[PDB]
Amino acid sequence: MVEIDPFEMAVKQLERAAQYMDISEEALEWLKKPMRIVEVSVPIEMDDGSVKVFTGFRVQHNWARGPTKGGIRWHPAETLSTVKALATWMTWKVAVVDLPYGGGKGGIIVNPKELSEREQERLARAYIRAVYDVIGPWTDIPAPDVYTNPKIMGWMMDEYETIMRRKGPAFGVITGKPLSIGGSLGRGTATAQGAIFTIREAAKALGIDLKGKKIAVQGYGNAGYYTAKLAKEQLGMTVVAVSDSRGGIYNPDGLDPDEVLKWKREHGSVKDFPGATNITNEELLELEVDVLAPAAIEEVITEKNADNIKAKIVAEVANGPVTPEADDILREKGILQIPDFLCNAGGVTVSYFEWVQNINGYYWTEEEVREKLDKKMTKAFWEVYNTHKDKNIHMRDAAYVVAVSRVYQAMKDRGWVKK
Repeated sequence: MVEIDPFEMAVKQLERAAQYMDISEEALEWLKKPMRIVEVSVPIEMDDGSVKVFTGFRVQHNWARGPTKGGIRWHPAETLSTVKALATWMTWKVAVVDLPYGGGKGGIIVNPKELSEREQERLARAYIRAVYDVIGPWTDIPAPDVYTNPKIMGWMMDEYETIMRRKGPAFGVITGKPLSIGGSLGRGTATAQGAIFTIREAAKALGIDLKGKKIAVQGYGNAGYYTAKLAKEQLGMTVVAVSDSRGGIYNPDGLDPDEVLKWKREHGSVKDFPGATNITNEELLELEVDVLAPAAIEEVITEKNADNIKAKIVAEVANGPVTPEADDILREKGILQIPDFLCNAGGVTVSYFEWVQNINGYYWTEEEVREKLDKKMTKAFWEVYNTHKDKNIHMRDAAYVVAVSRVYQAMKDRGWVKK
C-alpha cells in the first residue's frame, strides 16, 4: 500500500464533496471519467536529418457548459494520470466564476531544454496537425502552461490557420497569444490581479485594515513576483520575505520587489541580498505576517509542519498547497483561507476575455479588461462566502459545492441525466 496516483486523488476529493450536497448517484459516476481522451503520436524531424516520435495527449473532461478550455504542458514527467487529474480539476475552476467553459488539459512527453529553436517550431506545429480533429474555436481552446511561452502559442495558431483555410475565427482557437496577432491587454498580470483581489475581499470580511500589516511569499516565480508587487502598489501590503529553490531572505522593514528581482536576474538566487537574513524555506512558513501566500509548489503543508504556522489568511495560490490532513488542524485556529481554484481564477478570466475579443473581432482597452476582472472575481467570492457562513464548512469544501451544482444543473438540462 505504498502508492500515490495523481488522478485517483482528484476523484477522492469529489467523493468527499458529494456529502455536503444532494446529488444523484447516477450523475456522480459521470464526473469520474473524462469523456474523450486522445493519445496521438507526434513526429518531428530533427536537425540531424533523423525522425523522432513523441507521445502527445489531449483530455477533454466535460463540455456541458460550452467549449472546453485548458493549457498545454511540456514536461518529461508527464503521464496520463497527470493530465486526467488536471482536466477534472479545470472544470471546478471554470465553473465557479460562471464562464461558459468546461475542463480540459493536454501535454507532450518531451524535455524542452534539449531542443533548439527550430526544433520547437517543428514540434509545436506538429502537435496541431495530430489533434486538429478534436479542437477548434468552439470545441477546445488551448492555453500556455509550464515550459510554454506566448511565443509558442503563436506558432500553433499559424498551423491552425493553414489547415482551416481561413474559413472561421482562427484567432480564437488559442489564448495567450502575443499582442499583435490577436492577443489581449492585461494578460501577463492575470494571476496576480486575480489573487490580490481575493486577498482584499477576504480581509474586508475578516475586518483587518491592511494598510500597515505585512505579507510573506514562498517562491519567486513570475506569478510569485507580481503577487508581492501588486500587493505593494495597489493593496498596501508590506512584503517582508521571499524564497526560491535555493534559499530565502527576510527583512522586517519591507523589500522593494523591483530591486529584489534585479538580484535574482543577476546572481543564481536570492542569497546574500543586502538588508535581510539568509534563511530557509521551512522557517519561512512559520513566520509572523497577516497573510501567507504559497505560490511555488504543492503539498508544502503536511502533518509534521501543520500547527506551527502563524498567519491569519492562507492565500492558496499554487495548485493545492495544503494537504487535506492539515487543513482541519488549521481550521480550528480560526484561519480564513480562500481556496486554490478561487485565488488563481484570474488566469482563466483574462484568458476568457481574449476569446471574446477574437470571436467578435473588436479588441477592448486595458482598463476595461481590468475593470471587468473585478466583477467576476468579487462576485464569485461572495457566492462562496455566504455559503460557508451558513452551512459551517471549510471554504476549501464550500467552493466545491457551488462548482458541481453549476455543472450538474447543466447536465440535467441537456438531457444527459434524467434523475
